[PDB]
Amino acid sequence: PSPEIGQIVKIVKGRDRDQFSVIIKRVDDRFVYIADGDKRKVDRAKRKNMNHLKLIDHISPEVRHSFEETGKVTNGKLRFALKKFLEEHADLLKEGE
Repeated sequence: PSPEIGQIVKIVKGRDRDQFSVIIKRVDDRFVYIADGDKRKVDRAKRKNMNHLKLIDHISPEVRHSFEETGKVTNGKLRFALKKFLEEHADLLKEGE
């Protein structure tokens, strides 16, 4: 599948390995930029090779809308997009420490 703006990823390799993030820009199917609005704010968005990310089947239409209409997204909107993902999977994640 082709990485999408607003799509959740799990980071496979990098500083924030094993954390969740959001794709906010796509160069192509090989390189994207990620940010989570928290550990990595939009002003520090990071170019990633897709080999170092796992695409998750969750896409935020609100993040996509913000980019489509204005070319940017707020940190808080990214945090909320990730929160909705976490809510859906809370029972999978609740034993995390």
